[PDB]
Amino acid sequence: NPNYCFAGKTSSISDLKEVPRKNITLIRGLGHGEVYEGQVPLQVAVKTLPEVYSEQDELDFLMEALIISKFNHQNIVRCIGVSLQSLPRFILLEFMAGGDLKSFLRETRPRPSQPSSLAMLDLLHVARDIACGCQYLEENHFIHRDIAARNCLLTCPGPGRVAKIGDFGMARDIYRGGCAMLPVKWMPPEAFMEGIFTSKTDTWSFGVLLWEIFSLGYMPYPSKSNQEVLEFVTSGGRMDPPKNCPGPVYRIMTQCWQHQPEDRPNFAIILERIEYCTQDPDVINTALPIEY
Ligand SMILES: C[C@H]1Oc2cc(cnc2N)-c2c(nn(C)c2C#N)CN(C)C(=O)c2ccc(F)cc21
Repeated sequence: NPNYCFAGKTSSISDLKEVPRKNITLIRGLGHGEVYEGQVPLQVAVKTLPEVYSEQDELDFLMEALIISKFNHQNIVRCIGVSLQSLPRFILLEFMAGGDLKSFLRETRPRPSQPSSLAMLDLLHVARDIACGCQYLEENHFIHRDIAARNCLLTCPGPGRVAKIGDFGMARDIYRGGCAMLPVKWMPPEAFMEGIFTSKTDTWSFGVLLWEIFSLGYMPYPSKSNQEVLEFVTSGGRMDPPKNCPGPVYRIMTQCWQHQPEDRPNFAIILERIEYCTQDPDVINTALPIEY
C-alpha cells in the first residue's frame, strides 16, 4: 500500500483510523462517487467508492483519505476516519451542513423576497476563511491545484458559517485524466502551458475563487470556452469586476492574476488585504445586486 509524506512525517493506509462498518449509518443522499449524510452519535459526511471502479480509482480514493487525514487546520475539512474493510469503501468527513460554496452562493443570492440574505462582509469572511486554509497549505509546501468554489464547503447556511477546503482530488491525482476536464479557467499561464505548479499557482486560482464569490456563484469567464479562456489569458486578458464589486476587492483579484508568478502575492499578503477590506466601511456597506 502507498505511502504519503506531509510536513516531516510519512504515513500509510495502516495509519488511517478504521471505523467499524457496523457503527456507521447512512441517512440520506447529499448530492453524490456518491456522498451521504451519516452517523457514527457523531454526524458525518460519507464519501463512497463505487465498487464498479477500477484499481487506480481505489488507490486515488485511498490517497485522498491519507492527504486529508494529515492536515490539521480549522479551514480544512476534518477526516473522522475510514471504513475500508467493507465494501463499498467509506471515507468519513466532517459534516458541512451548508454544502458546497458554489451552490450556496447561487441559492443564497439576494432576492426581492430575501434582499438581506447575504452582505459584502459575509463574502469577505468566506474569502478570508479559504485564504487562511490556503496559507496553511502554502506554509506546509502543499499545492492544491484546484482552488475553486466547487471544492469549498460551509459549516452551516446561517451567519455563523465557516468556509473550508473540502476536496483534494486534483492534488491526489498529480500525487498518484482528460484535457477537457482540466480546470483551465482557474489556472495561470505557466500551469496550463508548462505544467509548472507552485504556491503561486494557488494564488492565481484563489483570485478566480474571489471572482466566483463576489459574482455570487457565476461561472468564470462568462460565455468563453476553455480554449478561448486559454488564448484570452495568455494574451493578457482578465475578467472584469463582478457586478457591484468594490474596487479594493477587485484589486486583490487583479494582483492574484499577475502574469509572472513572482509578481503575485503570497497568502499572508492576500489575508492582509482581505482584512483591510473588511475594515473599510465603503467596502462592506456596498449593496450586493438583487436579481429579479
Ligand atoms: C466529499 C463532499 O463532502 C461533504 C459534502 C457536503 C457536506 N459535508 C461534506 N463533508 C454537502 C454537499 N452538498 N450538500 C447539500 C452537503 C450537505 N449537507 C456537497 N457535495 C454533495 C459533495 O460531494 C462535496 C462537494 C465539494 C467538497 F469540497 C466536498 C464534498
